[PDB]
Amino acid sequence: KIERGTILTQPGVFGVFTMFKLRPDWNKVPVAERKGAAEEVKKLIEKHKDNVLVDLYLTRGLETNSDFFFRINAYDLAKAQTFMREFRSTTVGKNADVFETLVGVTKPLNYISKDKSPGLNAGLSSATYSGPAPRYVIVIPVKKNAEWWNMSPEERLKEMEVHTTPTLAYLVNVKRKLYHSTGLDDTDFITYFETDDLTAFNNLMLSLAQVKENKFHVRWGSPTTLGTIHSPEDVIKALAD
Amino acid sequence: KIERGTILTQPGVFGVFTMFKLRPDWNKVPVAERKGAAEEVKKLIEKHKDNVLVDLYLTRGLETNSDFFFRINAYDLAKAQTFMREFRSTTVGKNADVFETLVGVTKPLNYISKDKSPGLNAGLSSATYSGPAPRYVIVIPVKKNAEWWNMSPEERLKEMEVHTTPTLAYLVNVKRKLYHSTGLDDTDFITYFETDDLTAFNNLMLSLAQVKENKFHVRWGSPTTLGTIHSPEDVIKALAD
Amino acid sequence: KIERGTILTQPGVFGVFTMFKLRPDWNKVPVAERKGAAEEVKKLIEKHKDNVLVDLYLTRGLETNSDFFFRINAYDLAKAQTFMREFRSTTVGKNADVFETLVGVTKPLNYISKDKSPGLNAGLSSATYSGPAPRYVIVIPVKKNAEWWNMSPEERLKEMEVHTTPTLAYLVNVKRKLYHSTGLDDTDFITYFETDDLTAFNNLMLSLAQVKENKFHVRWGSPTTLGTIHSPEDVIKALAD
Amino acid sequence: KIERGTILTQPGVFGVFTMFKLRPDWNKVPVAERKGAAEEVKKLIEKHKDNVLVDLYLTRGLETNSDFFFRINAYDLAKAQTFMREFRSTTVGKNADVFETLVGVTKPLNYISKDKSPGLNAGLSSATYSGPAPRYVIVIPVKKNAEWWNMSPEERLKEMEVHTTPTLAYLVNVKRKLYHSTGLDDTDFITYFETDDLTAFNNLMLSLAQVKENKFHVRWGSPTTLGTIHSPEDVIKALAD
Amino acid sequence: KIERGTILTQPGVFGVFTMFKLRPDWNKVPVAERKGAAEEVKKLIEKHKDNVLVDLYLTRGLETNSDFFFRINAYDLAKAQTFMREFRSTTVGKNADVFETLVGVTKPLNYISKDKSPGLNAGLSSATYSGPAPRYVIVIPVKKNAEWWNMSPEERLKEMEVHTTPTLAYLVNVKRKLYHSTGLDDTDFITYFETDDLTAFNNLMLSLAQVKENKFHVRWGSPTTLGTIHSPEDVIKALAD
Ligand code: HEM
Ligand code: HEM
Ligand code: HEM
Ligand code: HEM
Ligand code: HEM
Ligand SMILES: O=N[O-]
Ligand SMILES: O=N[O-]
Ligand SMILES: O=N[O-]
Ligand SMILES: O=N[O-]
Ligand SMILES: O=N[O-]
Ligand SMILES: [Ca+2]
Ligand SMILES: [Ca+2]
Ligand SMILES: [Ca+2]
Ligand SMILES: [Ca+2]
Ligand SMILES: [Ca+2]
Repeated sequence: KIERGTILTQPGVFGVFTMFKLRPDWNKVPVAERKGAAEEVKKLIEKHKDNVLVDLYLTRGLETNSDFFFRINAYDLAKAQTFMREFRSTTVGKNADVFETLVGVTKPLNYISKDKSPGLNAGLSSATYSGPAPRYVIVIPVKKNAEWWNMSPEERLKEMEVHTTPTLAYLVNVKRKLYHSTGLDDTDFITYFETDDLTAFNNLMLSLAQVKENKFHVRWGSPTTLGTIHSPEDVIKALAD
Repeated sequence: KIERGTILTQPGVFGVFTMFKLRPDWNKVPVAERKGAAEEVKKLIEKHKDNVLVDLYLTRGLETNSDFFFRINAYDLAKAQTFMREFRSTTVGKNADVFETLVGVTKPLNYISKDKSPGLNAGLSSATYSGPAPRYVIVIPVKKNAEWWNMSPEERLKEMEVHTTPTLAYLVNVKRKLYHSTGLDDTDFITYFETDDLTAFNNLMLSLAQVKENKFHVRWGSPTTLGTIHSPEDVIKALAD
Repeated sequence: KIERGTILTQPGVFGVFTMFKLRPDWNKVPVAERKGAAEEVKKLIEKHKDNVLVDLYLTRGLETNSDFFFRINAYDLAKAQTFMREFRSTTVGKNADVFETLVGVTKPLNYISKDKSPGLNAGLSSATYSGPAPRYVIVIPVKKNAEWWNMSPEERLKEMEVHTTPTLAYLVNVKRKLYHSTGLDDTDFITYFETDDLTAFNNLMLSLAQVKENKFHVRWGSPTTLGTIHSPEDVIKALAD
Repeated sequence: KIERGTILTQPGVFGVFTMFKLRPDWNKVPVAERKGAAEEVKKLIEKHKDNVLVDLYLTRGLETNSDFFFRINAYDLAKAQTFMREFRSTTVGKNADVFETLVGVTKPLNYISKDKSPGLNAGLSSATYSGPAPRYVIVIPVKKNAEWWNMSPEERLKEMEVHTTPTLAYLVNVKRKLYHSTGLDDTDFITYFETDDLTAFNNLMLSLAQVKENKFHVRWGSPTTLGTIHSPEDVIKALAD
Repeated sequence: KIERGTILTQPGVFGVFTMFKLRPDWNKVPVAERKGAAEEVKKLIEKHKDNVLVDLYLTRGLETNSDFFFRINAYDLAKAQTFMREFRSTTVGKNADVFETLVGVTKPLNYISKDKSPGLNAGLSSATYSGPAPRYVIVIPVKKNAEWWNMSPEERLKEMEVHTTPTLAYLVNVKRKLYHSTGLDDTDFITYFETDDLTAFNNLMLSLAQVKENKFHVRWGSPTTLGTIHSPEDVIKALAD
């Protein structure tokens, strides 16, 4: 069994973000098969109720290299693979090419833990998202250079302490999730955000762009994917027409 | 209501620039459907009269990677997405792939404000385009490095006063708009220009090329998109034949 | 005569990794010919029983630029070429495009030999892979800068003693092979790994990212290819439906 | 009214270089339709007699990303666009994709003028190409870094005095033209050469690679395009069979 | 009249390497029109007996961006262009795309000449290949940065003497030819090697990776193309099934 509330909260959970782009011969799939496409994803998601957690986002109209993207969470990478492999046999699956994939895994806190930084940690755990259900999702893969990794844990802590300080306040505004990827894919992290206030999201990044940590990014985006939040079937219904 | 005068002047407005390139199988769409294309787009813009402001520009013949491109203003990002999504269902939308998308948001003045640089700010707001209606649009994404962002807001202000000084002069010549994107897309800024004097515009960029601020750019173009200003139906009427 | 146990163990063995991505018109091959494509690969591999050693891995659903990939080991690169060349004339072969090829050769120990680093040689050669038959494969090309190659062998040795130290604890966890490539292809090394514990593997790579040697990487990934271990016939069966 | 010798000599002239690549489906336009492609171009050039000056060069067999490319000179970038747009409606235009476009504008001398550098300006102005009519063309876009641009006019002049010293000699061999692009496209300059001696031309670039100015180049080719000079109809005749 | 022993030995000789990749619809050419395509290439080469020297190498199975590549040598670049242009009119030619082209020209010795470096120059000319017919070809484009070219010829000579000292030994083992490209394409040099011993050749690159000269390379491969030597008619016969 796989419960949303738990799997998104736990360490050892594999995140698989996959960005698809619809090929032009999709508008030539017969309106009938295309309308029936949504139910098919919905049943596929149900059929794996117990193997993976599925999220699906709409980026068509906001992104060059994707029309929609999935966020799979799984206790087992192989199972996230099997879902995706089966998704690609779907009617929509057979009509979209993959433009991005990011594999990461969840871990315990490395810096702002109860032990190491109790002060900021109390802040982080007891802060609570306010106001409107988030209409937008942002996914940003982030990779830091060899210099970063070769600083001592004390120095890296200091800098993550600096990361946390202006950002804790945006927790009323923005939901966050951090996956780890070094060794597993071509990035060090995958970050995932949901927010209703894009102006606030901009200011949040500017905050972080402005601290020493930013000096070690060799990837911070590329792509920065920002699309819009819906139910799996709605995304597909919107792709259809 | 979305008044062109107001929406282009206020903060918190989203710009979505989208560069499209026609596929070769557009020449094989029946000269009939193709000529009906312009009206279809015109009608679409009318339907969305009240959700977004639409601009369309012709780059075919001047750009490797776009035949035409839209500028969308919205108070709601989701609404820009809806329009664009509906554009790509159109006859022309169906025969063009996306080659670039930039999402950005309008903000208040950060440096050359009434508070921070009163002298320059006055020259700025009391400067006024003179002469022939501009025929040319240039759009330029700009990203600055971590080192810039790690400068003190005092240091960056001084640099931006340096940016404003030799450029005020070109406000009779060149119209400008600034969008902010850090965290929203793969750029710090989206800059937008209308001019009738390209040689002037060349001198303008050289001016800015020669100051310290330039030292921090990691993207300043790529693509630099210069195309030609027309009414939306006219852009589509030119892609017809 | 080619025994798996010997050829994977010996110096002067050529490795050729080739990532394939299936074209969309494979979904349009008659489902009958697609199911028959597995036996075909299986018979070809029997055909070169004595020419090459063949492994094949499933990356569909986990990788943007491959659905599958081969590892060929041969005593003679020409025989590797024939094999690969004959595969591409196979039914699946005719429906996939090559997206990456790494050519490499197996060499004797340059650094952590018994002569040069006795103590760590002992460690490495004594503790053995325990733990479950590995489900995951990882393939990482690595290339170091000219600064590295210009350091004295005495300096590079010290650096590789520092690489070795943290890895010793993953000897029960992770299986490794190293091919050499400088001058034969666009990388210095091809690294190959098999594991069942991806979190462990992530930890390993973090340990490596954090030593001085990481300072010299100009390539360490791109792509980092991670996918799944199965019998060649099973991989092609997996691609069929 | 547009005389070749005038427009190639004057400031304020727009250059539009466009490198085209024929698609496979051109070898399947019937020979007959393909051979009538040459007159269609020839007739388009005569049609635009008074709007633009057209040059066409053969690159097939010599360049990966072009079979041919145009050089258009205009007093009006808008008129370059129109011509280009109309060429792309041509039989040949319908079977080729654009792969590079460079926009630029002619200016007066910045450095080696009569005022600033009288000695060298004399030497430049009073020198004239000798011997066999040039068979080869080379087009090379150049971009210098923020550091170049932040040097003083005095420092930059010294460096261009350095550029000009070893190159004057090659004016007996090589014809040149200098377009300016900063802010108009993704390059600072577009340089244009005609020669019959490629070994000379090679010695010319090495002369230039060897000086300080070459230290600030961030683009200096890419693509370096070398092809062969013919009348416009002769270029389309060649591409036909 | 073009003699292989002579043209490969003389200065002022144009080299034009071109890497081609067969398109998927080549498997749909009726086998036999395919096998008969070798005859066509053979005839084209004899038709150009007097114009160019032709070589053909098989890379299918070992390279991502080529199935085969040509080496053309000519006294007149134009004639190489005609040859190539006429090859692409060929049956195979109509089914392949070009993925790479390098143009360059033979020159007299710059560094290791009797006058400048008398001893090594003697060692060079009086060195003679033993061992089997080479099976392998490698083609490596090399570009050095502005810092190299800004070194005085004294300093560069020293460095080329350093390149040449550990490499002479490999002349019994490996065959080399050096072409010059600065200004003619997007590389400083094209290097061409024929060997039968690939472990040797790896060791040869590492020798050269480890000298100061390597510090100045900005391109040294990309692509490193290693393929398999045969007669022209044999390479096409091979591409056929
Ligand atoms: C505004 C809400 C945010 C908060 C409260 C926040 C807080 C944190 C905290 C507490 C950590 C340390 C976790 C640990 O070590 O266990 C962390 C790490 C990290 N954060 Fe954020 N962050 C926020 C926004 C962002 C944004 C906008 C980004 C940009 C993409 C980002 C990217 C990252 C990355 C890549 C790491 C891992 C750093 C490392 O590997 O050492 N965060 N963040
Ligand atoms: C010639 C007329 C121009 C004038 C009067 C002008 C003025 C200004 C001013 C006053 C600001 C600061 C606004 C603020 O922070 O609130 C600014 C910002 C900016 N300008 Fe311009 N500018 C001009 C042309 C250009 C050009 C040609 C470019 C090149 C694309 C450019 C790029 C930018 C960028 C990227 C910013 C944001 C800088 C930052 O993030 O701190 N401007 N400009
Ligand atoms: C975890 C188990 C590992 C062990 C026991 C191990 C051990 C070693 C040893 C002993 C050598 C020296 C061999 C020689 O000089 O002959 C070596 C070289 C090398 N290793 Fe690993 N390593 C491990 C994991 C990794 C990982 C995760 C990577 C990164 C992908 C890696 C990359 C490399 C590379 C690129 C070289 C060649 C270094 C050079 O050229 O000088 N190893 N390794
Ligand atoms: C031997 C023939 C050449 C001569 C006589 C020559 C001369 C000059 C002169 C006099 C200038 C300054 C013009 C001015 O500032 O008003 C100049 C500028 C320039 N040249 Fe050449 N040049 C030659 C060949 C080349 C070559 C092979 C290149 C390489 C592509 C090149 C690239 C450029 C560029 C990019 C500029 C503008 C520099 C700047 O913006 O400050 N030139 N050349
Ligand atoms: C082992 C056999 C080799 C020998 C005997 C050899 C010898 C030489 C000599 C004598 C020169 C200078 C010739 C002149 O200046 O006119 C030269 C230049 C050069 N070699 Fe080699 N070489 C060998 C292998 C290689 C290899 C493996 C490479 C790697 C790609 C290479 C790359 C180059 C390049 C790029 C140059 C031109 C340097 C420059 O432009 O100034 N050589 N070689
Ligand atoms: O720490 N936010 O991924
Ligand atoms: O700051 N001009 O967008
Ligand atoms: O470094 N083991 O590939
Ligand atoms: O400066 N030669 O274009
Ligand atoms: O110097 N070998 O090309
Ligand atoms: Ca984006
Ligand atoms: Ca290669
Ligand atoms: Ca990957
Ligand atoms: Ca442009
Ligand atoms: Ca070229």
